[PDB]
This record gives sequence, structure tokens and C-alpha cells, in this order.
Amino acid sequence: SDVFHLGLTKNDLQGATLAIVPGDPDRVEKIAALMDKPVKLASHREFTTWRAELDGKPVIVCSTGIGGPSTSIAVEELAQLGIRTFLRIGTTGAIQPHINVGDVLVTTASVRLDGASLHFAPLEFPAVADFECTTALVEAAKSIGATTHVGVTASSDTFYPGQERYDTYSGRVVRHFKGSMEEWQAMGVMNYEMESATLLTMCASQGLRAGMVAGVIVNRTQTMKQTESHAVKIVVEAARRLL
Amino acid sequence: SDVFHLGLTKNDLQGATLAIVPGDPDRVEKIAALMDKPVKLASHREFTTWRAELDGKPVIVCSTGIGGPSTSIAVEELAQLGIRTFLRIGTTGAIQPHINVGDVLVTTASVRLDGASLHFAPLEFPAVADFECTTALVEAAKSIGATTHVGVTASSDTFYPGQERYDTYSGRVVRHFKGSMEEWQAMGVMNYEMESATLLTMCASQGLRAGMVAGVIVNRTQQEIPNAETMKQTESHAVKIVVEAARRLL
Amino acid sequence: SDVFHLGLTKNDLQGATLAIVPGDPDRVEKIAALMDKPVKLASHREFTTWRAELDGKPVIVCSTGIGGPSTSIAVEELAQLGIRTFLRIGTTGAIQPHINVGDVLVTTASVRLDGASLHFAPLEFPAVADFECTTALVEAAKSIGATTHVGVTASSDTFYPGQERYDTYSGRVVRHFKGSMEEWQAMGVMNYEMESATLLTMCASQGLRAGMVAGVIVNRTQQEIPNAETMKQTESHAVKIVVEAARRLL
Amino acid sequence: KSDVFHLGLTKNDLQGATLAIVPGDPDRVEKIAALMDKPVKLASHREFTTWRAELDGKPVIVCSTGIGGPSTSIAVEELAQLGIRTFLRIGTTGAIQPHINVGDVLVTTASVRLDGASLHFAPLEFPAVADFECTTALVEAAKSIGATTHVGVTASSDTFYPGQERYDTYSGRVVRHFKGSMEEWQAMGVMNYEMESATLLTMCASQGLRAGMVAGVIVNRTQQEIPNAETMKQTESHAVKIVVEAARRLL
Amino acid sequence: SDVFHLGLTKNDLQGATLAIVPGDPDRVEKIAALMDKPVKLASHREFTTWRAELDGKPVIVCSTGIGGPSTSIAVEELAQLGIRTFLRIGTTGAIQPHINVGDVLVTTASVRLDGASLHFAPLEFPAVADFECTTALVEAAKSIGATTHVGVTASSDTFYPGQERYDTYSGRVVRHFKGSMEEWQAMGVMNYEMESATLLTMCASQGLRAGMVAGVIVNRTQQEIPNAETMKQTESHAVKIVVEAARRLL
Amino acid sequence: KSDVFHLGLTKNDLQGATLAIVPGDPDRVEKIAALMDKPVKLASHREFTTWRAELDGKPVIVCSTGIGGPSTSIAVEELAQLGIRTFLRIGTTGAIQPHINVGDVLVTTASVRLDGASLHFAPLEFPAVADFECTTALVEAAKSIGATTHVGVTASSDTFYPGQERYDTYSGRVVRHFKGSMEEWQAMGVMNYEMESATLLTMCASQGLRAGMVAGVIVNRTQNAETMKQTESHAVKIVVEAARRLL
Ligand SMILES: O=c1[nH]c(=O)n(COCCO)cc1Cc1cccc(OCc2ccccc2)c1
Ligand SMILES: O=c1[nH]c(=O)n(COCCO)cc1Cc1cccc(OCc2ccccc2)c1
Ligand SMILES: O=c1[nH]c(=O)n(COCCO)cc1Cc1cccc(OCc2ccccc2)c1
Ligand SMILES: O=c1[nH]c(=O)n(COCCO)cc1Cc1cccc(OCc2ccccc2)c1
Ligand SMILES: O=c1[nH]c(=O)n(COCCO)cc1Cc1cccc(OCc2ccccc2)c1
Ligand SMILES: O=c1[nH]c(=O)n(COCCO)cc1Cc1cccc(OCc2ccccc2)c1
Ligand SMILES: [K+]
Ligand SMILES: [K+]
Ligand SMILES: [K+]
Repeated sequence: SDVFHLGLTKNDLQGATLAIVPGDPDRVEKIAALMDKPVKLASHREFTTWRAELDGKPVIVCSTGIGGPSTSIAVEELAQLGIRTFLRIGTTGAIQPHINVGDVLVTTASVRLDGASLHFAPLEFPAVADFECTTALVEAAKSIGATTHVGVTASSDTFYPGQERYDTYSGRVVRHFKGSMEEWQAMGVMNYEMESATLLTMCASQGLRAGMVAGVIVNRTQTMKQTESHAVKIVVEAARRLL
Repeated sequence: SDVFHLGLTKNDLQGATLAIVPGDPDRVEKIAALMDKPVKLASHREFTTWRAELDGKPVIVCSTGIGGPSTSIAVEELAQLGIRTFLRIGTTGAIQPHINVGDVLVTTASVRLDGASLHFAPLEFPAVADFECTTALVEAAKSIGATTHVGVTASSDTFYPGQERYDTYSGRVVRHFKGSMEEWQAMGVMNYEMESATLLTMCASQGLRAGMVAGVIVNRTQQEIPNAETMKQTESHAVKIVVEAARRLL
Repeated sequence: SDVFHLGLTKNDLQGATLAIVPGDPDRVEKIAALMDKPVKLASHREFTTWRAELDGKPVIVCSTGIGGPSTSIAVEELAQLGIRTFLRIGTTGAIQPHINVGDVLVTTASVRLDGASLHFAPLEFPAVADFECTTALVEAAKSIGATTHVGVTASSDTFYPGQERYDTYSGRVVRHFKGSMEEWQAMGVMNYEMESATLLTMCASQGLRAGMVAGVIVNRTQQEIPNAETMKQTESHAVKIVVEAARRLL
Repeated sequence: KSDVFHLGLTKNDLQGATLAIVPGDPDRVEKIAALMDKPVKLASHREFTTWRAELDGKPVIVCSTGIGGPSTSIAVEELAQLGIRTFLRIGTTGAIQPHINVGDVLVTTASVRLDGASLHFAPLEFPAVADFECTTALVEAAKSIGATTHVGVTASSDTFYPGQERYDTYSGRVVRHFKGSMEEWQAMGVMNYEMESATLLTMCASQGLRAGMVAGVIVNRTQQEIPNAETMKQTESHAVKIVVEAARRLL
Repeated sequence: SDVFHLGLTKNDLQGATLAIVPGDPDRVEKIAALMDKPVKLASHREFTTWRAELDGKPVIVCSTGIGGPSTSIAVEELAQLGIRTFLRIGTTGAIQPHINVGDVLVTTASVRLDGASLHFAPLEFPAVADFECTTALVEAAKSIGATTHVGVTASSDTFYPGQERYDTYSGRVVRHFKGSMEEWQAMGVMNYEMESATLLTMCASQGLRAGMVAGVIVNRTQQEIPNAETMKQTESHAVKIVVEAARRLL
Repeated sequence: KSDVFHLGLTKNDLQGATLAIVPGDPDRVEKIAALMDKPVKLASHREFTTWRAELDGKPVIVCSTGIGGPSTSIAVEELAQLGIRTFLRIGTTGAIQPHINVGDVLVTTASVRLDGASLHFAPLEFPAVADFECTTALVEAAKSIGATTHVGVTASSDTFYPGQERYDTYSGRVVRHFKGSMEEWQAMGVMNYEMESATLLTMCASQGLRAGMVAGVIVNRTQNAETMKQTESHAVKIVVEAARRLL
């Protein structure tokens, strides 16, 4: 291998500059199967890699795992191997009443409730998505005709307290995050996920292109396989426009 | 007046929902003159307002003055009068070697080196431009055929120390901003201006649409003093792009 | 012009070392008219400058506009032209029940709710006024016989959320500023304005003398809407004090 | 099928276990369970691989967290929901002190919080401190098998590269905040870099849960960058033995 | 003297490496009396130093005073003279209902509600006690048979607002510390004291060994005013442990 | 026996005194009290020694705070509970400006908050500013006895060594945050380093209490026991003269 964790050489990529980067290792095969000639390359820790062909061009699918820390490893090591465009497809919990289960969300920029983003840029730096990647994702969503919302995402280092979940062992949330969901809601924040702040910050501050799309599987103010499928079809179609 | 500072009533706007918001009061007449039926409304402090017509739709032009504080007054009071879409046209100093004087820059999001943005959202919230507004600006720039760069802008509460200028009375820069320009440069930040962080943060966190475009009148890696001939042309170029962008957002 | 924004040369100042700095461009002529041989020098953006004579000595009057950013430009460029003493005269909203409309307030130091001050000194540095300038202002207020209060001012980068105003488009205040007015009240903070933190910090950390005085045109515990007639009368009273204080500092 | 959102485990699966060994690597779970009696695989979902084993008749859980605090916080919280009250982390690490060699084992008393997830449980001023009984058991377990052990502070980073001041990267640069940071930690007596302890220790100590932290040194930063693969396998096996032995003392 | 404040030479220590460090200058005479051959070395400001002998090995007793600042002076200057191990014995207010008056608490690590710790390490660095020192203290407590609790301590720069006391002149607590006691309680924090954060941070970040033990004289969930004889009983109760722990560390 | 927790004082002990001179050094308390009429010891507990004196007919309290904000906050709070509204601090200091000599007196208008205790009373953005009347009285008192006086900003640190960028220490190092900090303060016109003013000034200004700060320069960092005694007496004579104007 040419990298520490991913178990990949530059030869394995076949000159690929684009990667679709899901959180779940189990999703990698499902995404690649929507493209031509998909093949498993490697699987180490939470990092599962497949290579596939899209319109004649090689494309990488690689899992980051949950959270910024492993995302930062995966994105970086993919960049070392020649990847320049990163497209994240994820799952999410919506926090706006008008967003339904099954809807797809494209993130323009993220609220940085993570730690890893700070290792690339100070907090004042915007966790903003690449304009071309966001454009391609919005266009791809319209192409397949999905209910789409474009806007800001809250990207949290935890699933529970950082997303103000009280149904926990302790049953409590630290002062900093007490009443935080309501605050994000009033600010027009669409949803909660766990990787976008790191991905978008580290790419935008390093000359790498990044896009973010997610399927709504739950609304916090208020099917799962169908939603994931819908979002997977959009992230592949967006990659088509960006090759 | 329905508002504290602008000297405008809701009737003055005539159903306007879009405003073009330059920093310079003197730019307001120049922007309005590019549109149909341009008329002066009010001038109070650094807030000069004109109304014009675009494709039969009333549009507002209102100066913010330099900086987030007066910007925040202008945007708040315009929102109270019915404005939902805000398009900023400004001047800027580029910090990337590949960006030339005369180029136009569209801001996707801003580095928050301001104070006023914090009065609307905590620092972790992105000073991000509205996607439709950014799209319209990029397309408008492509329509008139200008050299355009799209990316991140550093928005500073000062012209001098916050933009790491040493040619000053004290000749020094506070620790926090020492070596900061080099840091932004390495992070791919295009330019320095003084209003976008406040504008973009306050709009994105309040359900208002905002866009940001600027003409490059200086490149900080090449030359210090701006040219008093290209500055006129650059301002004209950017004004034509913002007006065309407004046309797409009506 | 020797400076980027003010449109002034060293000659225009005629050796002046003191500047009176209001926020309102229209207040500039009103201040200069109180002194001898008043003359207009320049008007660019929110910066309007007049020169006058006080006790046979040249004095500058120059508007800053609303907010620290434009204040920081004006002060820096005045310092480059030879100004070493800055006296701010402003308007303010009082937050203590014992301070009435028409009262004058002298600021010893400011709560830094701004961004621009951080570009000159870290937050831990006090936004403190110059002792000689404060003394002259207190004595000048006692000379004309005005109701004066001396103490701490909250200096905000916004007019609305940073001063906990809820009568807005959004109708909400960010967590950081929720309940903040009551907190300042309990801490003995007199009032809200928008420039003192920047002015005082940037001067005290650069060897420049600064003073701050303001006329109360609204009390936030009593009412919200200012009166038209008393506002002009209060401005007149404070302008008299600032000129009288400038007399003592020449 | 599952009493929790991510782990794919019911409380019935645990059989009354109150102690969990939490490695970062999913593939290490099978290795840890093989040291104990009657090992069975319970679930495999995402980065969370769970095995059940028996130690002195008492059931023990081994469950991977994955790299970093975010997934660690999910694993720990969901195991706590299923009845786990004691957590023991076994990991790999890069040492930053010249006197610590490759193959050495490190027990963490407390961690420098260079992570984000810990803040979601307690403000920065709260110490990322390990449980005293867990730390005691780990030190005693290390002395029991006779390993070269160092006890002290660990720097726990949300990144592998810039947060651990690695310059051999795509960008080749480190953000101002972390520039010269390794030297600063070195002077402060910080032993090593890893990626989970700050989250684990903070979230446990602020929620009445017992946590311990042990790691095998596979690289010294003042000596080299690329780890030796032979000594890595030996160090991993060495550290695994200590964490199982420490689990014995805490049951 | 070789130091600025303590008034001691390297000679006066006689090769001592361990120091017991109480806050109360009056406690120094009490701790030194428990060991063989006690003598007064110096009394300057809040620093009183006594030399004693334990198992034929010289041990130093030196008062820090209340708070981090003077603790930072005492520890640093003792370290210059040759002290490598520090054992703090203090008084404390418990905030957990299960901890009674008379109980002894051993601190593994401290919540950093102080300023001095930041002068040695950034906030993210843990205010953790030395493992050997903590072990010796726990074993010493079990040796004499006291009711002991081991865990986290909140170390505050104030006695009143930082420990959320409302029975004060102002009768108020700053926003940051409002509801803070309840938060620490839920996080399993045992108690409040005023020196451990500084001591533990400065030692752990400088290669020095530090331990922390305290006697509970008040319970915040029970009664606010300290008791009669049991208060004096608790001091002598806790003093014996810190000397027995010193025996294990020599 | 006691109305407070630490000082060991009752409201009756004060005799209606509203002003208190607060040195850091417990041994300085007797020195200050001896300059006024009828000096008498009240209490000596921990680091807090209290003496009562009389000035111009009106009673005055002198009480030591000890070094640093934490114990200072105890002293000031408990004195305020007993009826003190005006606090005048007299201290020693290390000057960091080349033009300030050993023996000079410094009056603090406001302080750089390099302490922790001030934050327990007001957030960092709040100015550690001295009371205008107290500062006026101190400046006038210094001019009255004819001392070389400088008025301006003071850096108030929670440590004597690293926070004042001293490298002659056990570790020989200074944490990143304070590395190059002295030079930064110097360029900002900060006069000196001491250890109590930020806490005192913040806690008083945010609680409706009047506070003043004066210090004698015993060392200049850009560049003695006998000079230390003469400087102490110079500043003490000023702080008592300032107390006369404020009663
Ligand atoms: O609220 C969320 N927050 C969030 O950060 N994500 C993103 O993925 C993080 C790891 O699941 C996703 C969601 C939506 C959600 C809500 C409840 C349980 C979830 O988890 C897995 C699961 C799927 C189907 C049935 C039960 C549990 C996910
Ligand atoms: O570097 C900059 N930073 C910046 O924040 N802006 C935005 O406008 C702020 C008010 O000028 C604009 C610039 C470009 C620039 C560079 C040097 C002097 C400048 O000042 C005024 C001016 C305009 C045209 C010709 C001479 C002077 C402006
Ligand atoms: O509360 C205040 N806060 C404050 O920062 N200032 C300083 O001037 C800022 C620019 O107006 C002034 C005030 C007092 C005040 C209160 C309500 C409306 C205000 O606005 C302009 C106005 C003046 C007179 C009559 C109608 C509107 C001013
Ligand atoms: O410096 C470190 N920092 C750190 O946070 N860890 C903890 O595990 C993170 C995942 O490897 C581990 C190390 C040690 C290290 C150094 C270089 C490459 C590494 O990665 C994978 C690998 C293991 C063995 C042989 C070659 C590569 C690990
Ligand atoms: O809650 C506390 N917080 C704390 O930081 N300490 C540590 O000592 C600080 C100086 O007393 C000690 C305590 C316990 C306490 C509670 C009320 C009054 C206290 O003070 C001195 C006193 C001793 C005997 C009789 C009355 C008061 C001490
Ligand atoms: O630099 C200083 N910083 C400072 O915070 N202070 C205020 O007193 C705090 C405790 O002494 C005082 C000074 C001046 C100084 C310089 C060197 C040694 C010092 O220490 C005590 C001493 C007294 C008499 C003879 C020699 C040293 C004091
Ligand atoms: K302005
Ligand atoms: K992970
Ligand atoms: K003290």
C-alpha cells in the first residue's frame, strides 16, 4: 500500500480523481453496483474501498466511517492517491417541520459542531461546499425528480448530546448543547449529521472540491431503504456531471 | 419613516423584495441608473436609498457604509420594510497571485473576522451565501464575459491590522492577526473585504437570501496603491453583473 | 490625498493634533460652527471633515460613521495625518433607571461587544479612556452645568440583537445576548452605543489619547421611541461639552 | 434483533455483562475474545463489531469503537444502555518522548482534549481523567506480565495527521493552532498520541461510568514515522494480554 | 536567600525532595509537629516554611495560601530549591449528598475554574494528579481507616460566585457560573476547593509529582455554616493521612 | 464572634468605616495604619491581617489581601459585607517600559485581565477599570507629595513567573499563550506587571463599589532592599493622602 490505512496504491485507482464517500462500509458495494464494472479493492478497519466505471471513467467509492476523525484519515489518504473531488452521501435526521422522511438534502455549508475541522482551519473559516459540486448535486436531484431542500446542516461530533437527544443513559445534555436544537431550527438549519463539517472544512481549506448530500430517514419534530436508494442514485448522477 | 435610520416607509418600496446593497453611498445612484425609472428616496447618515425598476418590478438600492455594524442596521431595517433578497456589490483586495486587478469575485462563504455576525449566530455557524443568489451572480458574470473566481472571502472588521497592513501609524499588527494573510492564502481564500461575513451570517440565519460579488481593485501580492482608472472600470463591471444577477432573482 | 479614505493631506490639518469624532456626518458642521474660522475640507463616503480654530489653535472635526470598522479607518488615517487626541461625541440609549433623557454620560471604559477592538488588542485588554480626556470631559460637563453620569458603557457591533432589541424582523436574539441587558444593568453599565470599544481600545494600545461623551436620547427601562425636539437639544448640550473639553486638552 | 440504534445488540445478548473492552480496530475484537473462555460473535455493523466472552465465569463484552470520538461516543453510550458500567480501551499509539521505546505499553491517567466529542459531555475545563480503579488494575496487570510500562498523560487528537503535527501530507502544512504543538506537549511530559481516549474518559467520568486506557507503542515520533509490522503485531498481542488481565481485576 | 518570596536557601532544605503544601499558614506548625525534629525556617507574607524529618529523611512543610497565584509562587520556588514531590492537604465543601462532614477526599483530577493553570498549560490539558501520589494517599487513608471518596474536584478562583454562593453583598452570580454547581453535581464532581487545579496542572506539565487530599468540613446539600468541634477534628484527621502518604513516597 | 467567614470581623469592629486600604503584603498593614491616628490591631487570620485607624476624625480600615485574585476576592467581598464601599490598593510592581524608573509611582486606570477571578464577576469583555474619583484622588495625592508618577494600563497576572514572561525558572519555559507577551504589552503602552488589580477592579466596578490602584516600582524589566523600603513608604504616603480626599 502507498498509504497508512486505506490499503491502496495509486495503480488501484486507475487515474481516478473523484471519490464518492459514504459513512457506512456496507453502503460501498450498493453505490458501486449502480455503476459499470464495480470491483472490491480493499477493506481495512472502517475503510472499505470499491472501484467502478462511470461513463468510461474510473470512480472510487470509499467509506469514511462515522465522524470527522476517520473521515479526515480517509479523505487525506485518498488525496495522496490522486483524488481531488469528494462527494459525500449520508443519512440524516431533519429538524425542520416542512422536511419529510424520504426527502433529499444538499448542504451548502455546515455548522461546525465537530473537533476535526479545527485541525484544518480556525472556527471562523466556513465549512462551505464546493460550488460546482453543490450545483451538480442539485441538478442531479432535479434530474431524478426528488423532493430536495438546499441549505445549512448541523454537523455534530456526537449522535446523542450534540443532537440534543435526552433518551440516553444519563438523560442529560451539557449546558452548551441545552436548547441548541431549537436555536438551529430558528436559524433555518435543516438537519443533523456527523461528517460534513470536517469534510467540507478540510477540502475547502486545501484546494479540494467537496459536495454533501443526505437522505432524510427521520424528522425530529415528528422507507429507510428506499430513501438511501434515492440518495445513492443522486450522488452517482452528480459524479457524472463532475467527471 | 417606518424605521429608525433609513427614513423609509413600506409604501416607499412599492412592493420591493430585492435590494442591492453597496458600501459606498455614492455608488447607489450609479447602480440605480443602470435600471429603469430610477428615483432617489432618502439619504440619512451613511444610508442612501434609491428605488428603480427591473423587468417591471420595483428594486431597492441602499448603501450600508463600511463594516458589519451599519450593514446590520441597513439589512434589518430593509427586512422590516419587506426586503427578502440582498445582493452586495463591493470593492476588494485580492490575496491570491492568480487573481488580477479587474477580475470579479463571487463569494460562496466568508471567514468571519467580524463582530456583528456573532450577534446573529455563534462562530461555528457558516457565513454562507444563498445558493440561488450565488448561481445568479456566477451566471450573470458569465453572461457579460468577465474573468470570474468563485470561493471563500476573508471579511474583516478593520481595513488595516485585520488585513495585515503594516504601513500604519503604529506599524504593528496584534498577535492574533500576525501571519494571518499567509494562512488565509494557503487556505485558498481569495480576498479581503469588510461586510460579507455580517451580511451572509445575518441573512442565512434569518431566512433571508444573500449574495456577494466584488471587483478586484488591488492585488496584495503585486501592488499596494489602486489605479485611478481601472477602479472606475472595475466598479462599472461589477455593477453590471449585480444588476443582471438581480434580473434572474426577481 | 495622503490617506486612503479621508481625502486629506497633512497641509489641510494645519498642524492640528486634536480631533473631535462624531458618528453622524451631518453633525460635523454643527460642531465646527461652535468654534472659530470653520472650513470644510473633504467629504468621502461616511467621512466628512471640517477644520476649525479653538483658542487660536487648529482643531479637526471628522465623522466616523456607525460602528468600529469605519471608526477604525477614520482614526488610523487621522493618526497618520498627525492627530494624537480623539474626542468622541455620540448619542446613546441608557439602561439604568436613574439616568434620564437629556443627561450626558462620560465613559471611563467600555464593555467590548465589538469585533474591531480585537484587531488592536486581545479581549483581556481594557477598552479604557485616557485619564486627561475623561477629566476634561467631566470638568467641561460641570462647567456648563449638565446632569452627568460617569462610568462603564456597553459598546455593541449591532443596534438591535446586541442591545437586546426584540422588535425586529426575526423577533429573536441569539443565545449569547439573551438576558444580556439585565446582566449589564446589574453590573452598573450605564448605556449602549456602537463605537467606544473600538475607539478606546485602538487608542489606548497605540499611545493615542481618547475620550468619550454621549447624550441620552432614550431610556430603555422607560420607553423605546425618542422625542424629536429633545434629541436636537441633547445633541446641542453634548456638543457644547465636547468642544469645552477640547479647550482644556489643547 | 436490536435494543440500540447502531450496535445491533439486545440486552439479552450481553447475558448480564457489566464490563466492556473497547478496541478501535474491528479486527482486534476477535483477537481479544480469543484470550477468554467460550468466544462467540454477536454482531457486525458499520465499524461496530461485538464479541461475547467469559472471564472467570463472568461474561465480558468486546466491542470496537472505530477511529475517533464520534463513533466511540455512540459505542460507549449504547453499551451503557445495555448495562455496561466499566469500559477498558486498548489501542495503538505513537510515542513522542525519547525514553519510550517501540513495544512499550502506556497507561493513561488523563488526556489532553484535542477532540470535539468530549465537549458534548463536559466543558473543556473538565479533566479527561481515567477511573482510579481501572488505572490501578491496568498498571498492576502490566506489572503482572512484566512489560515496560509508562504511566502519564496522553494527547488525544481528532486527526491522525495535522493534530499530531504530521507534515508528510497532501497539503504539507499544519494549521497555526497545531504548529509547534508536538514540541509543546513533549515539554509538558505528554507521552503519546492517540485518537479516542479524550472522548472515552470525559464521557465516562462525567456520567458515573468507569474507564481505563492502555496502548501499545508501535512508533516513536523522535525515532521514525513508519511502524515495523512485526513488532506492531507483537505489541498488539502484548497489550491485549494486559487489558484482559486488567478486566480480571475489575470484575 | 536563593528565592524571591520564600526566604529559603538550598541549604535550609538539607536535600529535601518532598513538600507538604497546606493553604493555611497556621497548619504548617501542626503538620511539622507530627514528624521528628521540627524547626521554623522562614515566615514571609503568606508563606511559612518548616523543616521536619520522616524516617531519617528531611521533609519540608510550606504554606501556599488561598488560590492559584500564591500556590504558583510557592511550588515554583520550592522546585528551584530542590523539591520534586508536592502533597496538598486542604479543607473543602462537598457537593454530593452521599459525602458527609468528616470524610476525606482524594483528587484524581480537577475541573479548572482557575486562571493560574492556564499560565502553565492550555485548558485542554488535564489537571491530573500523579498516579503514585494518589495511590499513596488512598492507601494512607485506608491505613488509618477513614471514610474516603476518590474522584474529580472543582477548583475555583473564588470562594463565593465560582462556588455558586448567593449569600453575598451583590447576591448574584455571573451568567457563566449560574447553575454551575448543579452541572458539576450531575457530572459526579465531589467538592469545591481553591488550589488543586493550579497545583496539579503546573506539576503534571513540568515533570513534578503532585497529590491532593482534603477534609470535608461543610456540605452544600446539607448545611452552609461549618460545625463546632468536628471541623477541628477533620483537620487533624486529614493531616495524619498526608504524612502517612509522604512515608510511602519517600 | 464573627459576621464573616475568613476575616474574623464583626460590623461593630469597623465603627462605620466605609473606606479600606488593601495591600497585598500582611506586614504592610501595620506600616499604613501607623501613618494615621489611633492604630489598633483587629484580626490576623490566614493571610488576612486587619488594622483600624482614624483619618481626619473618620475611621479607616487597613486589610491585607495576600497575593493574587482568589484571596483578594475573599477580602473585598467580606469587607463589603461589613460595610466597606471604597477600596484603595497599594502594591509593589515590576515596570516594563524603559522610561519608568525604580522608585516611580504608578496609578492604574484599568488592567489587562490575565487573571481567573475577574471572570467570576464579569465576562472578559467587561473592562477592569478603576473608579474615576479614586483614580483622581490618587493622581492628586501623588502630585501633592511630589512623586514621579505615570498613569495608564497595568497587566495583572495570576502568576509571578510565566504570566510575566520570566524564564529564570525550574522549567525555564513559558507556555505558548504567554510567549512574547511582554513585548506585546510593551508595544501597547502597558506600564507594569502586578497580581491583584484585575480582580479588584473588575469585582468592584461590576458591583457598585469604588476602587483605586497605586503601586511603587521596585524593578524595571528592561534593565534592591534599601530602595524597596523607600519606594514602599513613598506609595504608602500617597495611598493615605488619597484616602483623605475620598472620605
Ligand atoms: O438523527 C440522525 N442524526 C445523524 O447524525 N445521522 C447520521 O448518521 C449518524 C450515524 O447513524 C442520522 C440520523 C437519523 C437516525 C434517527 C434514529 C436512529 C438512526 O440510526 C440507525 C437506525 C436505522 C434504522 C432503524 C433503527 C436505527 C438514525
Ligand atoms: O484591500 C482592500 N480591502 C478592503 O477591505 N476593501 C473594501 O473596501 C473597504 C473600504 O475601502 C477594498 C480593498 C482594496 C483597496 C486597497 C488600497 C486602498 C483602498 O482604498 C480606497 C481607495 C479606492 C480607490 C482608489 C484609491 C483609494 C482599497
Ligand atoms: O439605543 C441606542 N443605541 C445606540 O447604539 N445608539 C447610538 O447610535 C447608533 C446609531 O443610531 C443610540 C441609541 C438611542 C436610540 C433609541 C431608539 C432609536 C434610535 O435611532 C435613530 C433615531 C433618533 C431620533 C428619533 C428617531 C430615530 C436611537
Ligand atoms: O501515531 C499514531 N497516532 C495515533 O493516533 N494512533 C492510533 O491509531 C490510529 C489509527 O492508526 C497510532 C499511531 C502510530 C502509527 C504511526 C504511523 C502509521 C500508523 O498507521 C497504520 C499502520 C500500522 C502498522 C504498520 C503500518 C501502518 C500508526
Ligand atoms: O466550601 C468550601 N470551598 C473552598 O474552596 N474551601 C477551601 O478553603 C478556602 C478558604 O476558606 C473550603 C470550603 C468549606 C467552607 C464553608 C464555609 C466557610 C468556610 O470558611 C472558614 C471558616 C472556618 C471555620 C468556621 C467558619 C468559617 C469554609
Ligand atoms: O515584577 C514584579 N511583578 C509583580 O507581580 N509584583 C507584585 O508583587 C507580587 C508578589 O511579590 C512585583 C514585581 C517586582 C519584583 C521583581 C523581582 C523580585 C520580586 O520579589 C520579592 C522581593 C522582595 C525583596 C527583595 C527581593 C525580592 C519583585
Ligand atoms: K459605517
Ligand atoms: K469512526
Ligand atoms: K494568597
